[PDB]
Amino acid sequence: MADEEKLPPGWEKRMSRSSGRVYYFNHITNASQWERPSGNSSSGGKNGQGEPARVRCSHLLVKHSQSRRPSSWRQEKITRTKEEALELINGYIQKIKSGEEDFESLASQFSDCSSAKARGDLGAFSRGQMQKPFEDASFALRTGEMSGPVFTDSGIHIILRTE
Repeated sequence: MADEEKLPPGWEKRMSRSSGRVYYFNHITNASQWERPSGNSSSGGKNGQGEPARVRCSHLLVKHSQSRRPSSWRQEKITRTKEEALELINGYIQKIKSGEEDFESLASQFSDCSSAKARGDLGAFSRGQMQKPFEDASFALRTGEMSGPVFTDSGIHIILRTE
């Protein structure tokens, strides 16, 4: 939302490897900011629906050889790319849809990598705080209505509304 990849060429959104801070940092002046250049904007949010304050969201994340520096944990080798990745999640739904293996166990058994630390999950999704087109997932379904493969972020992924 006017603060990620929809800004003018100059500041650009950046991160600080040390804490949970965030800034763009000028390229000419070399000055640090507090995110959001506000060089040409102000408002532009809202939608027009129930307007959910917040709802615990969860994802699996497949990850391929298209992202930045491929690294998992149980297999430091990803050459399947986003071409043959539609043959793992598609069938995985039949495993969670039956509740036989459940998403809980299947979470601490694969998940992805980083999110596969807290029992395959993240936490409460408030105001998004993540891929705009992704966060809209947990806010575009009912509590439990897990969405299949979503084309966004960096490949194919899934988002379920875990309340």
